[PDB]
Amino acid sequence: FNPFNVELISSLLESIDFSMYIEKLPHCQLVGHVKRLHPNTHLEVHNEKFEVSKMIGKGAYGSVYVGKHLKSGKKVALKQERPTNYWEFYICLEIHSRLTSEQMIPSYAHIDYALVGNNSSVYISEFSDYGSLIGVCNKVKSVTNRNMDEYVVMHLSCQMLDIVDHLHAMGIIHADIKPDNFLLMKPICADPNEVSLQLIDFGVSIDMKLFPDNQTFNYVHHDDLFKCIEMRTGRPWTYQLDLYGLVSVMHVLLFGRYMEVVQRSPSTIWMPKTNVPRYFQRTMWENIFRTLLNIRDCRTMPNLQQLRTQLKCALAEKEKYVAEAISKFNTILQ
Repeated sequence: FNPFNVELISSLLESIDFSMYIEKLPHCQLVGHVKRLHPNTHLEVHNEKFEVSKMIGKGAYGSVYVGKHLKSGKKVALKQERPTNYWEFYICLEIHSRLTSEQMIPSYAHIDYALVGNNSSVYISEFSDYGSLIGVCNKVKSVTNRNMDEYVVMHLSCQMLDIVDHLHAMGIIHADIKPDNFLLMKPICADPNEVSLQLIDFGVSIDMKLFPDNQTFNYVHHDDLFKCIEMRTGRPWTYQLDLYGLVSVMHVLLFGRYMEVVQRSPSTIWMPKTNVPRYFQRTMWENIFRTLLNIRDCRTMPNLQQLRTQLKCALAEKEKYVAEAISKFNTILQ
């Protein structure tokens, strides 16, 4: 089964009368034709006017621009895609419909406004002055000429685990977890539990609530870098795809390099090719990587909270150092 299938997606949205729903939402405007986003212009969704300022990214089937909601002063990201990505709007609506935790609401991108044309969509969400984890990771390395501090990475990993855990509890697989898809929304606090990260870009996410209990998938990313362990080994997967993505992000933060996964010869166990330095919290990181990469079946996922506990315990051994490291990290962010 391939859960990214365009015709399946159309079928699913039609099965729940999605168009009839979004036609009623005051923050969604249906239009005939959506203009291509262009720098230094303005855009309206109903009564709300936005400055469209600068290009962030521009691909074959869309672009991202930074702008501002004039009334609020709120800096926004404008994401344009062709053809219209109704599915992304659906996932985001469902996430915010299923949330209960006050703690977790800022942890997921919210589509503030939607302009939906025959040809393309534009989704408006919050812009971060600090950028994605990629941008932060690279800025830190640029300034310090060192990798991100191990304990700062533990703190961020604990947060990412909490965000993914709550997402999976809602029956949603993000399906494209990478350092680009966590934004840092505000500086870190010394308390591992307040979230400063936000997961974004639900454009290819999977809603498990639309499938039977016990549904699995066996679609395989052709690209080997994005192949999760099950895809490499002729096996079904569900939530493992995100847990693989999670490790890949932890790997980039820790090492400044992208993750390559191999079997730990002569075991059948998959681990990153990179050896965790002995002076790191080696046993802990190896536990985390092994647990998240090597899952028996789709019936039971590893306990992500137990992993958070492991990280908190390590953070607790050096409270003074960690506060200093966080302080230094936040200063680099300014």
